[PDB]
Amino acid sequence: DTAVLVLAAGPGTRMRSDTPKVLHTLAGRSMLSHVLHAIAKLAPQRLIVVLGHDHQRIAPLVGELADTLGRTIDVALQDRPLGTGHAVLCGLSALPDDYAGNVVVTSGDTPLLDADTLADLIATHRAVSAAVTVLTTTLDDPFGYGRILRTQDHEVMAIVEQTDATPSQREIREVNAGVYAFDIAALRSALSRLSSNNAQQELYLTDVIAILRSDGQTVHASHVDDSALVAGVNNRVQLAELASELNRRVVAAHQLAGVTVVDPATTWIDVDVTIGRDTVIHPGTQLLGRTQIGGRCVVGPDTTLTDVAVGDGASVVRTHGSSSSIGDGAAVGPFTYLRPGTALGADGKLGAFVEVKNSTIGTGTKVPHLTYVGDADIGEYSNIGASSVFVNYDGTSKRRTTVGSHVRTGSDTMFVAPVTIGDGAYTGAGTVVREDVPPGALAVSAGPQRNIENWVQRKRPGSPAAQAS
Amino acid sequence: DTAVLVLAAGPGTRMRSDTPKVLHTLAGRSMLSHVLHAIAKLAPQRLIVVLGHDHQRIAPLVGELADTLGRTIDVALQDRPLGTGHAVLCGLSALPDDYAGNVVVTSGDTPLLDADTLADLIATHRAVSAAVTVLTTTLDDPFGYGRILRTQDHEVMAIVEQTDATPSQREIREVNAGVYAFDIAALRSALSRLSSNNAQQELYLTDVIAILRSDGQTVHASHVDDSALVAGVNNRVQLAELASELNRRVVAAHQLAGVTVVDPATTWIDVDVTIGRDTVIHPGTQLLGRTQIGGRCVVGPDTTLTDVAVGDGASVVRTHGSSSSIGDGAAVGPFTYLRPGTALGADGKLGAFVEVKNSTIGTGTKVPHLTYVGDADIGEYSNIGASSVFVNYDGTSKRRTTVGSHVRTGSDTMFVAPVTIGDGAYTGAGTVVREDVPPGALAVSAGPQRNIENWVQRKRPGSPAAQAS
Amino acid sequence: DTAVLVLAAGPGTRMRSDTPKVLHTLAGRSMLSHVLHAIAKLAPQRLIVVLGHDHQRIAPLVGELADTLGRTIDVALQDRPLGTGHAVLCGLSALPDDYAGNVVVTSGDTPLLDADTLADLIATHRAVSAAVTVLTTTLDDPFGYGRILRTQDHEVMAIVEQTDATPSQREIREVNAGVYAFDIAALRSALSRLSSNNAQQELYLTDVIAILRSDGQTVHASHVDDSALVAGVNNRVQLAELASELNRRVVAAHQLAGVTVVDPATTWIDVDVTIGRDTVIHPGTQLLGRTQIGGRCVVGPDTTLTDVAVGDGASVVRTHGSSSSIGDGAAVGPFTYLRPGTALGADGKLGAFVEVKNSTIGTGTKVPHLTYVGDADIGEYSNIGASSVFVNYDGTSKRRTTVGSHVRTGSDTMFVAPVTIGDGAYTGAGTVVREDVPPGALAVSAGPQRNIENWVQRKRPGSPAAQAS
Ligand SMILES: Nc1ncnc2c1ncn2[C@@H]1O[C@H](COP(=O)(O)OP(=O)(O)OP(=O)(O)O)[C@@H](O)[C@H]1O
Ligand SMILES: Nc1ncnc2c1ncn2[C@@H]1O[C@H](COP(=O)(O)OP(=O)(O)OP(=O)(O)O)[C@@H](O)[C@H]1O
Ligand SMILES: Nc1ncnc2c1ncn2[C@@H]1O[C@H](COP(=O)(O)OP(=O)(O)OP(=O)(O)O)[C@@H](O)[C@H]1O
Ligand SMILES: CC(=O)N[C@H]1[C@@H](OP(=O)(O)O)O[C@H](CO)[C@@H](O)[C@@H]1O
Ligand SMILES: CC(=O)N[C@H]1[C@@H](OP(=O)(O)O)O[C@H](CO)[C@@H](O)[C@@H]1O
Ligand SMILES: CC(=O)N[C@H]1[C@@H](OP(=O)(O)O)O[C@H](CO)[C@@H](O)[C@@H]1O
Ligand SMILES: CC(=O)N[C@H]1[C@@H](OP(=O)(O)O)O[C@H](CO)[C@@H](O)[C@@H]1O
Ligand SMILES: CC(=O)N[C@H]1[C@@H](OP(=O)(O)O)O[C@H](CO)[C@@H](O)[C@@H]1O
Ligand SMILES: CC(=O)N[C@H]1[C@@H](OP(=O)(O)O)O[C@H](CO)[C@@H](O)[C@@H]1O
Ligand SMILES: [Co+2]
Ligand SMILES: [Mg+2]
Ligand SMILES: [Mg+2]
Ligand SMILES: [Mg+2]
Ligand SMILES: [Mg+2]
Ligand SMILES: [Mg+2]
Ligand SMILES: [Mg+2]
Ligand SMILES: [Mg+2]
Ligand SMILES: [Mg+2]
Ligand SMILES: [Mg+2]
Ligand SMILES: [Mg+2]
Repeated sequence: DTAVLVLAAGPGTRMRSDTPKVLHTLAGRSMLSHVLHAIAKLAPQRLIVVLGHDHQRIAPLVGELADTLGRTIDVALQDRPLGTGHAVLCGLSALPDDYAGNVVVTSGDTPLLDADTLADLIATHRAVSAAVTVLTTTLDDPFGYGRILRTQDHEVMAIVEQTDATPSQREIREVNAGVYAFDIAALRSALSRLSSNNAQQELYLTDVIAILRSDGQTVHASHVDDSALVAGVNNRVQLAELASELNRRVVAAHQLAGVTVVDPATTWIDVDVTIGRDTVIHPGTQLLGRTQIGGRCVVGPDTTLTDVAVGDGASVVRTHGSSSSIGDGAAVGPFTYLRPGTALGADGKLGAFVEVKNSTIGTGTKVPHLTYVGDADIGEYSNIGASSVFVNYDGTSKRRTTVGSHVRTGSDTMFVAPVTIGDGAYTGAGTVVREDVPPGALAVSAGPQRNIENWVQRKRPGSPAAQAS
Repeated sequence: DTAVLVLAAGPGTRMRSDTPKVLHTLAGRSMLSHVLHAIAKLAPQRLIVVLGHDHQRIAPLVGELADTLGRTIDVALQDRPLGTGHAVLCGLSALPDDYAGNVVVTSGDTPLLDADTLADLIATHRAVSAAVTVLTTTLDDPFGYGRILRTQDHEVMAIVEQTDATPSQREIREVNAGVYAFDIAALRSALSRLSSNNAQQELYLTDVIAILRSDGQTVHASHVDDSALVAGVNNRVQLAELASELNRRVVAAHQLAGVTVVDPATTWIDVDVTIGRDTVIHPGTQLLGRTQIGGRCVVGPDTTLTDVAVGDGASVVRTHGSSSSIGDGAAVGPFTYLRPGTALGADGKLGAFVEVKNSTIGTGTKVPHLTYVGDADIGEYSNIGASSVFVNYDGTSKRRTTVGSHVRTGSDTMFVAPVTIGDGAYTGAGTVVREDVPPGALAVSAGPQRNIENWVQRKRPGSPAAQAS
Repeated sequence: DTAVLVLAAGPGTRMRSDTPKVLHTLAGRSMLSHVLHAIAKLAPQRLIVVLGHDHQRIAPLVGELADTLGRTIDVALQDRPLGTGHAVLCGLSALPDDYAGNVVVTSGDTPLLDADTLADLIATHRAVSAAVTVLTTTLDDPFGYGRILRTQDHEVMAIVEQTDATPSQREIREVNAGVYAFDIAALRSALSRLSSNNAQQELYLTDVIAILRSDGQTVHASHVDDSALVAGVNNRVQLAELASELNRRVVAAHQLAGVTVVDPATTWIDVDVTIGRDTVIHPGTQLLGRTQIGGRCVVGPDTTLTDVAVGDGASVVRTHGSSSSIGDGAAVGPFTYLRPGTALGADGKLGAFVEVKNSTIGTGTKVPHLTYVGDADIGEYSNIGASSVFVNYDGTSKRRTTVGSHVRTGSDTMFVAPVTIGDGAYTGAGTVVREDVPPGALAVSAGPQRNIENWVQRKRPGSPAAQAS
């Protein structure tokens, strides 16, 4: 029986942001969302989020996650800038006064923390019958972390905060994770005893370690060797460094599952993205949101896809796209812009300097060059000529165009919506299509060529003129 | 006198791929190709590749490399999943029974191994009169390597494999390279004595160390301090990390030779690429295949070139190109797509949102904006207007267009192949060119402008209407 | 009272470049410019630059910086390849013979050196009454640095250069910064006593340490823990590594000030760039020269801006631009090329495959697709149709076009400069505009559509023909 408290009440002033700190994102989720996903997997009996600074902007998102995760998540409000020890006191208020389960506490800015680490914490805590178990780790740069203070017999005595540590204490590289399990009675007693004699004048939760030690209570540290799992974020530098570590691990899981990632350092992959076996991802690529890539694809370089579905054997190169689907064996790129609602069929092709928006494009159809396709349905095995525009917009309103199958439209055709081009139709180079075109018809509008001989000697005497001569 | 065996018979299941593991590439060559290039430089008397899993897909490529490298390379087949010790037994079958040279063994998944390291191994082995010399190194992360076991007098006694090592043995950071030299008689004797009592139930080649030691034979380790040279690849994570290390060294050799690489971490250069002095390469760039860049060029950012030749003093910026040539002093980019068969002359320019395919473009000629050039020959000092298309394709078949020198073609011209435009000709804005245009002629086809006054008050009463008013 | 000497007389042959070494750049400034900016902040009484190899190409830039920094900077010439000790002798010639201030010496290839480090050096030197104070640091890779030699009592005795060090001395990781403060009398005496018995046959300045020690003079080392601040550059590998370290620190200062940088490793920011709070910069981005970005912007990915001003709340995505301004709330990208003289108003939009050059574009105006805008002024709340060209160039000369407010121009319009389009005007799809268009007029020129029925059965019997049928 366990209640988990997430301390998320701090203003995060060190972030220098108007967006609440625990709402900043890495790998496609907020820090608070990462932490709550980890805890929901653990499935504790109670789950309490302590909010404070900006709680009105954050509490609605907690409600949304609770629904997403199918569990209730209680919010307790902290109403004074009085420290993490006070944040826990506020969290305990959302429990019955006679609650008797363990109390696990973690901060909302420890975004890599995982269900396995929390399960091991609770198991260790129960096993040693501790009044408090604290997670620690050891770091090359421990700046801003509480330092773990140990006796000669290597027994934990205290945690001293960065701003309160002597210069020698600062050299201590073993740090507090700020993740703990508590016997609830011992915890309640130690919190009433905290005072604020420290550089912040706050009630530090970390002081409960020395308080419990002094009461002859069992105090256990558990060393997490994989430091990233308990690393915190107090500023944008730390955020980007954990985002990078998280990203290296996401990429590694895909590489172990059969995805060639040429350059993990420049390949950003959000946590929900799936990628099929033998896909190759080239450098400078970000796969974001709920993107799904099939097997044997080629993606990148310099591609960004957000919520894009790509089938098997497709290539998607130097492409910026969102909310779109690319069928099996399709070729997209290089230099292609996909806007929401784009659906390209299997074996289709969207080539260089092409943009598509809210259009359906059939099996085997190709739009290879310098073209805008907006609000259009195109059939199968058609070919749209270079430098064409689906003119959806008449200055005030937008309309659909329908192009059939096996069509071959000429370069520099304008399709002035609404118009329909029937199956197997053609248009000439340079055509402005304003009326329906029957199946098997050729539609044209360009006037005839006239050559004006010796124009250049007459109007440009000197340069093309010489050489004409 | 030396025979070299390359063990390449493993399935590489940890790669999770349908492409045979030793065929995966880094810096433009397969792992197997890297290893064989290194060994061919050494020029041993015999060169034997042991294949096994997927040998039918791999053996043809060995034959091709043998021709490329101008030497014969024998293939021996391993027909049971029975371990590296069995792989060597299979390799020895391709030698005469009375062969008396040294036997050098390396694995096909040690892709940075180099001729110098192998020459030093053989020289050390001869110098100490060893029955076996093994290369070792020391690593921060030795996961999956055999650990080197030494006596108190620092004498090598055994190699223990990752899956067979005690927890304390696993902490050993000195690892087996899997690169060895052998006295052939001692090797044959130790291989007949191997048994398979280990976590894989295989005949481990690494057991020959302890077997030879126990026979009172001289067993020498040689420590290679530069670990990357003997690092192995068993999965895609390791592959990308060695590809990155190899790439850092290729870039460093160019930087030492006089190439400014702004950001080596995002500049990927294949092993055969050459680059001239005082070229500057900007971030996000990959130079691949047999690309050659002259001196005093500017390349990047975000450029990918595969088998592209670029002369001196050229700039090639935000360009995706292959199988093409760019003359001296030419400007390509930003946002330019070069397809095979593109040849741009000296001082030529291919600008933004331009794609060229299978076309020759003369000295000093410029195609600066929003244009597709396909199957065309253009002369010198010509200027192709913005938003033009060389219409090579009539719906079924493709044709050539010829444009001469000192031509000035108008924006929005379509060149409907086959057509010829003579020297110093012009075309008007908006022309569809379907017939030959004489030298010094102006070709036109756009109809005259008509202004329909007060159209907007009549047809859009409200917005542009207000403001017209 | 202090005179600072900057030794910048070496040829930098290890750079392999025709551009003088101290003129190579990082973060938007030459190494020599970084060093002189640092020293000017310190504001010493005298500032002497010793030049030598290529002094005629470098001295003018020293003069320019002197003006920029508002102080006089003397240049002394070194006329023999005779070593850093000789370089200091040459520098001293620019001082009066009875000068009695401290002499600080640093090299022109220590580009991260900062005013604080130099102030601390001078303060330490005065405090210990040293004849010489030398800055040292300790490095993982000390290759090519002088090694610091210390007695058992940890007293500095000598500096030994890389090319002169025994193998054991080479293992020394404590290195010479080549930054010193001197008592002038002691310095003059030690320099006259140098000889050239070393691997370069030069007068090494570093020998003055042992000379002063042997005279019973006070010799102080001051250890700079932050090594990058005193790291040198002798080749392109070192240059790129310090450029990367400098870049990590510039990015970190923006992150601490409130800028989200998703990926500091692929985000390059020059030293003078300013960025507003809550801007997010996506990967693959370089901000260069005097770029200024407002707050709450989105920049990147794959964006390069040089001297571009961007207002608040703007987005600038996959954009290559220079010498341009982007107003508040404007949207630029993806795939957009801005050339000098581009000014986009607030809430304006330049979309995919758009290039603008020397044009002013009013509040709320949009050029969203496949368009070139050159030498044009466009008013407010106008909409330029897809695939249009502002034809500025008639084959010989360039002209301006003026488009008013609330205009709606049709796709595939050519604007043949000089032309004016009045407020609230329209043009039709496919129009070639050669004459002025009154306010509220519709200008057109495309001929009428004709459908040629059954063309395809007749001219392509087979494929679109079948399916027409
Ligand atoms: N405005 C506040 N409202 C509610 N609780 C607060 C507030 N300020 C501080 N606290 C409590 O005190 C603890 C420490 O506060 P502090 O101001 O150091 O927050 P931080 O977010 O950790 O750091 P900073 O804001 O300095 O970057 C917070 O975690 C929170 O529990
Ligand atoms: N299917 C096989 N055919 C031929 N030889 C094999 C086969 N399987 C294994 N072997 C031999 O046994 C050795 C060890 O085999 P193992 O299956 O561990 O191969 P691996 O490629 O090293 O690893 P994995 O396939 O587990 O990633 C291989 O190097 C090879 O010599
Ligand atoms: N051609 C020269 N002109 C003037 N002074 C020189 C010249 N060559 C060397 N010196 C002096 O001798 C010192 C050492 O010279 P060296 O040739 O090692 O220069 P470097 O730039 O440090 O190295 P390298 O050129 O070997 O990369 C230089 O710093 C300079 O003071
Ligand atoms: C008083 C207190 O709770 N301090 C904790 C807490 O610090 P913050 O300054 O609140 O971020 O979280 C750190 C872990 O992220 C931990 O090391 C430290 O001990
Ligand atoms: C070819 C075309 O006319 N596209 C129009 C049209 O683009 P969309 O792709 O629907 O966003 O609507 C825009 C206004 O919503 C206008 O800016 C643009 O010119
Ligand atoms: C039994 C055997 O040969 N094991 C070798 C061999 O391991 P693999 O598991 O086969 O990749 O290659 C490693 C070097 O890449 C070496 O460390 C190890 O000892
Ligand atoms: C300007 C033009 O008409 N280009 C044609 C033409 O492009 P290529 O550059 O030759 O691949 O052939 C294609 C079919 O092979 C067709 O998809 C396209 O529309
Ligand atoms: C004789 C001399 O002055 N050597 C100095 C000097 O070396 P160079 O080889 O001149 O770059 O600068 C180094 C610091 O960048 C310093 O470590 C070394 O001691
Ligand atoms: C639309 C147009 O005609 N642009 C012309 C025009 O481009 P600029 O953007 O001014 O550089 O001048 C160029 C010669 O200076 C010529 O190459 C090009 O074709
Ligand atoms: Co047209
Ligand atoms: Mg505070
Ligand atoms: Mg605080
Ligand atoms: Mg914190
Ligand atoms: Mg196996
Ligand atoms: Mg195995
Ligand atoms: Mg292996
Ligand atoms: Mg020299
Ligand atoms: Mg030298
Ligand atoms: Mg130097
Ligand atoms: Mg057009």
